[PDB]
Amino acid sequence: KKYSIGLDIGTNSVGWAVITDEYKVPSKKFKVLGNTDRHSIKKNLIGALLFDSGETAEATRLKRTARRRYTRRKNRICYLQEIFSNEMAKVDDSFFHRLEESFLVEEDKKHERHPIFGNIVDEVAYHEKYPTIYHLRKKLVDSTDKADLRLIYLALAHMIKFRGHFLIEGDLNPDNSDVDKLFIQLVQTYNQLFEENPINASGVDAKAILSARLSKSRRLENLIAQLPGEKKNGLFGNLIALSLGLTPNFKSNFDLAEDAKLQLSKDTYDDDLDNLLAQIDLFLAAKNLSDAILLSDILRVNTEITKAPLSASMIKRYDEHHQDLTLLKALVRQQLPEKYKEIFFDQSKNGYAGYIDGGASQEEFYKFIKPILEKMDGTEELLVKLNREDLLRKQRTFDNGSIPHQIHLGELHAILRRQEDFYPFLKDNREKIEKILTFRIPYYVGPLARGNSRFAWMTRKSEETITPWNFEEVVDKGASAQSFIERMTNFDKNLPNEKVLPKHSLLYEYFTVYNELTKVKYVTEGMRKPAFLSGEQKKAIVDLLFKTNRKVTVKQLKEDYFKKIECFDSVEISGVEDRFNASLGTYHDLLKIIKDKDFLDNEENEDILEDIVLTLTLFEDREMIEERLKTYAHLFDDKVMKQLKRRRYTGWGRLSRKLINGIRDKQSGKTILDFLKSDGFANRNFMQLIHDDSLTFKEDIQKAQDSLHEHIANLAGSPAIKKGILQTVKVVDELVKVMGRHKPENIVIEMARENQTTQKGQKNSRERMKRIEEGIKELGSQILKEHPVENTQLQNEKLYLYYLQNGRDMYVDQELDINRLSDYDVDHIVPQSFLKDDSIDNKVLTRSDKNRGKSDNVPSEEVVKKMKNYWRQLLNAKLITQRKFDNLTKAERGGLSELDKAGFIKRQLVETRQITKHVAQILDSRMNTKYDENDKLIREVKVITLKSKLVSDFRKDFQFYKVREINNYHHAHDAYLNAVVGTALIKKYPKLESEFVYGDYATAKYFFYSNIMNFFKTEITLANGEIRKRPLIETNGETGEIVWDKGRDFATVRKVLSMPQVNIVKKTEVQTGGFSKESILPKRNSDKLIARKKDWDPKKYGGFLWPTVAYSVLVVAKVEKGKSKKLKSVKELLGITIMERSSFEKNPIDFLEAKGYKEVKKDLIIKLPKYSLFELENGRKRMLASAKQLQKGNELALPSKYVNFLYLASHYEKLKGSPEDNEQKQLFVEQHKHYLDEIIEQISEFSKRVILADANLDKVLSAYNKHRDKPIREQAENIIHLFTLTNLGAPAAFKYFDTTIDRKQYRSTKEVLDATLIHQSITGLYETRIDLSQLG
RNA sequence: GACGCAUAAAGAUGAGACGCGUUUUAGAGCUAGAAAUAGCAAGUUAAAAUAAGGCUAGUCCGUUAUCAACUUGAAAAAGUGGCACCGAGUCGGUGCUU
DNA sequence: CGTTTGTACTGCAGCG
DNA sequence: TCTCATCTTTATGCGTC
DNA sequence: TGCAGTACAAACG
Ligand SMILES: [Mg+2]
Ligand SMILES: [Mg+2]
Ligand SMILES: [Mg+2]
Ligand SMILES: [Mg+2]
Repeated sequence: KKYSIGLDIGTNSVGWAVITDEYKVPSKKFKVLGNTDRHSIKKNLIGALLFDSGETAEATRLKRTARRRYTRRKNRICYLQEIFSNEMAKVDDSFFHRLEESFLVEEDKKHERHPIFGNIVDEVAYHEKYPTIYHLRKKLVDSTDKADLRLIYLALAHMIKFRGHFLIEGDLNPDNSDVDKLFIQLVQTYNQLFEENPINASGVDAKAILSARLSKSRRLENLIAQLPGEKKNGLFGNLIALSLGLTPNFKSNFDLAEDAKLQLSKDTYDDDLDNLLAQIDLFLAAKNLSDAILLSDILRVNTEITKAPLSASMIKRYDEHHQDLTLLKALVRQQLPEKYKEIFFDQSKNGYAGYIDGGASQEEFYKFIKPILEKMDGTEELLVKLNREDLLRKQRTFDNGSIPHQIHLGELHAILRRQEDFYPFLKDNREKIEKILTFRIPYYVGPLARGNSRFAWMTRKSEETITPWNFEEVVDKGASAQSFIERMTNFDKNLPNEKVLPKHSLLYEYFTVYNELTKVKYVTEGMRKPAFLSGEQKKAIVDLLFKTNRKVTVKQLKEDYFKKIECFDSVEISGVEDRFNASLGTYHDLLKIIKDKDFLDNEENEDILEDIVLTLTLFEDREMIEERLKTYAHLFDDKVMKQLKRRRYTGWGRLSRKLINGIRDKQSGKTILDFLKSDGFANRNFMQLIHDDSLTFKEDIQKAQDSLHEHIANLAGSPAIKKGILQTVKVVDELVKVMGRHKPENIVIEMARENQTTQKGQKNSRERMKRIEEGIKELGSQILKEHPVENTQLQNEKLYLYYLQNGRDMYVDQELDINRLSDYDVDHIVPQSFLKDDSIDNKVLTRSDKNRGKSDNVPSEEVVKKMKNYWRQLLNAKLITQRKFDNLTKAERGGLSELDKAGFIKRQLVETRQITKHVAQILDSRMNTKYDENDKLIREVKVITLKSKLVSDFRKDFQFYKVREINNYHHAHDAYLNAVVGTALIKKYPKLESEFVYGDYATAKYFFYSNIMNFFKTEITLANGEIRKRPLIETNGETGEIVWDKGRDFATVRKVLSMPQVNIVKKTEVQTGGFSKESILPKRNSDKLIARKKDWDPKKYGGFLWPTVAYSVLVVAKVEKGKSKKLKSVKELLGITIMERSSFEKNPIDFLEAKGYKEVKKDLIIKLPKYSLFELENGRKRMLASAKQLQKGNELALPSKYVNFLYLASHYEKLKGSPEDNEQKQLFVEQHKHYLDEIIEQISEFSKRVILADANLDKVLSAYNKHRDKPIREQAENIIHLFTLTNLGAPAAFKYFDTTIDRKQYRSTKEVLDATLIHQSITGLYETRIDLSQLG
């Protein structure tokens, strides 16, 4: 009467099995509804539920932000048009209309078809006179004539529409740069400031450096070889400070004005300049020189005097494009005329025609044309350009990602300065246009909604419509930025109405040091036993060395405290190993700035210091930090305030101020921190205080502490875990409804947790800085001597990757620079568009252009040749992983492939952990509802939580082998075995219920769970060869009850695993998502195209082509078809696509009449979602997949001897057993060689029954007969692929040894219009069978 | 089985920007030609759209999640389905019973 | 006698 | 691809219910 | 892994 439930929970499936107390799986007869005559079904209470994996919300977030950027960009253009409109009315009234409607064909355009000037001669002359928009922009920048207002608008609109990135702060000005001679201006400035006859007769300037990659070695050798300066400050120490940073934290060289720290032009370099402005302009040339150098790095324009450097570079690309194109055409004509059409006309290939008019990328074009240019004669210049990636460049390419907004801003400023004289309105609102360009909504303000968007936390000072000119006056940035952090920080889990403290807060750090320190035990020779510290001793320790050293080690504690204070010869310290996990880092940081230590020691200012830390943790805007901390002006020096506004803190703790220092025990009056600081002789820590009954903290916590779906909606985190948790709770609820509403005693849950030895644990969690140091010391670079770093800083992903690449780029043989890590990027080897993989094995830090050129592809094979040696050097220095090396050299082993795609992604295991961990507690709280006053919760239902290692070892040890590819019964079987072994362990070890039952309470731990399964074993083999004989019948021990009988229980289990009928049910999901695959196909004369706007006929404009069908609907109606049209009765599936689901559901009958159906019977409309199950002759089951394709739905019940033989025949040499066990398994394989032909007969019979792919069956049998003399291991590991032929799910394609049989998609939803429809309940037990033959 | 701290692996949710790509149109093709065509020369850029759209009209919102049937309820959500045994090719058979 | 339903076989999917 | 911010799962170590 | 396309051949009117 009593029973249990086992669950094997995964990401895309949940398994379930019900067992009685003798491990037998019960079975029952069930009623089946519907109009069919069949009235009862026998089903075994074991099965699996399968569903598509829950998708995460990143795929939605990316599209949503993209839609926001497009919405804001169109509004930028509308703002510019609104500024220009009153003047455009004078010169060309319909010009904005012609631009706006320019996508329409000529017959639909209301105005003249030529957009800009509106007549043929003006338009063609304009395109002759300015071939590209950059010609126009350079002309406007460097011309003083009144230009056409339409041309002005086009230049400004182009600049605003494509405005470059904002990653560079400040006023990086091309206008005060772009001429590299300013080294001479710097040296006469050095002549003015430095008086001991400084060098003015200089040699080679920084041009020789800007020719190649910027480097300290190159720079220093150039400066020494061309400038033997009297001071290394003058020749090196100043010029780097105008052009680079200084590596050490030590002071700079011998000072001229002040010897403090010097650095590159950082965000605080202006306050750094007090080393000269408070002492004495050389450092005024710093901005100019650095901007000129870095802009010369960005752009290949130095000699020209033009004020538009980006446009100069683009026009240079254009003219070199033209010259090299003419030369290439003439050359290919004069040597290879036969290749002329292939290169310059055939746009299907990667020739020049495909590179311009077709879709071939620049890298594909280069790899196509390089063999021709190498074969041909006279193309050395072109080949050199190709190796420099300059041959036939486009103006707008992927490389333009590195152009900053300041260059566009400088060009626009020059344009408006030029044209302010002729048009007054460009001088009146020049600031308005400039703000239209340069404005950007801050990341902490979010979408500017007005209470109708669930993502918006913005709050506003007035109800005005927000424009970029009044954003600062309208949006309350203070409250908005505060809410930007407060809306995501976790509440205190004990006190749910409190926000947690910053992790670097002073109260938190005092809590942590005292909590970790009040439990340390010391012992001396004199006294008897270890005891805790006294309160005064704790006070002395913190005030002596925890307030005066950033970290405290055991040796520091023992010599520095005990050997000098309360002097003892030697003391042993227990409770800490070598160094303390706690620290006072915030206090030390504020001691290095706030020189007044007694101010930090004071108590009345604790609220002030907490407010300071709260501000530094919340706000990171510089002005905002000043606005908030400005109330502390009278407390501190101005320079102190200057240093305080530089210290950024981040990260929030797990506790609240009220919990750690606010609530007081009414008997005593102390808080938690006070009890930690002094509690006499007991010295309880935080938990031991909050759980001590004698204190009011426990009751104050307890007193301070709808549907299941609504609780799930309350649960934060991933939206993917919700599907798994909700499905498994629904399955368990269905089982408890089936079994007479009696709750099971035991529920077994397969946790994916694991135990490891402590050596493997500390190896796999070793310090990241030590990981870097080992490889750096191995390959012998001086990078860590040059650039010190601490393991806390290495949490920066890019700094991590910089050190793992030994400072050098990986795809290109160029050194990186720490100071400009923003200019680089973190590249996935295997791209995001292919496979979700963010492991550090899959991240490489390269230059921006190389990553963006290497789009959605593994590294190119030329790159592989260039850097296979360096990657081998890193692997020998074990900075990279062997998996990282295999990814990096992927191009040699075939490149991208389905072998790479197929597998278990690292995300699914985290998904399994999260789902299963939530399911444990949700099942405990759902089942166990009988609270009590004697004890809080009566454990009516035990939720046993087994680790997967136990059940897997059970399978490996009793030959109940698991093979994934054969069928989907294995989920139900794993659930069944989990239930068996969990109940068996609880019955056999009632003294060991407490570590398995959820809700009761390291090398030893791993050994402890190795021996727990010994009682199942008949014999125990040790390393010494001894054996131990166990009794055939096991007993409970202290109670004497029989639990596990190795005679009959194994027979029962082996009987269950050979069961043929198991309830396999696939979830009937109504599809939702994007309306169609996003590729915009060109125009054709067909109606399968989807119009991408309501006004654009796809036969003229092209559109999307692959629609998703949300759910199919069965219709019975009349259609008007024939040579002479007549009404014909017809019954077929109609696809409802997602773009059109809402329009259907609003009015079904009218919609179907609009489709052309007549006499639709409204009652017979059956919504058939995806995966609906039909049943046909001989039990053939077909799963509906859309409205046209059907999926396979039967499952192969392969016998256990065959399954076990297949697994044992595979893995033939890696059996991991003793030689004798391997030999006996091998001999067993030898003496069942006939099982191969047996299994082939099984596949043949099953496929002829239900798969009905006779051609592929014949091909597979032919392959088997022509491969039947192959080795047995190869034969088994290739016959395991044939089960893809009968596997449940979508039709698929599979290869036997060489013969590749392909996909046989069943594309004919006519046979399922007469079948029997199976509406299956959530578990697969309760069915409803509608006979579709009798409808019509 | 929980929690604090430290180290670490792999992940998650939200925001602010860039670079492209695609589609249609603008960029007069010329020459011999009845021409079916072929020769020649051009080629790089721009506009607009970038889920159809929605209404509270916001410089907002629109791909995550929820979803057997049936009796119901606007829906949230709740209710509905005999048992023993003998057997096993996707479940059957026997016997009881409402 | 003329469609047009039927397999078969291939080919495709925006991105850094 | 870049920038900024938060939370989760787990293994080990120390201390606890 | 559904949908798209290109081809061809039955199979009814
Ligand atoms: Mg599994
Ligand atoms: Mg979904
Ligand atoms: Mg990439
Ligand atoms: Mg733990």
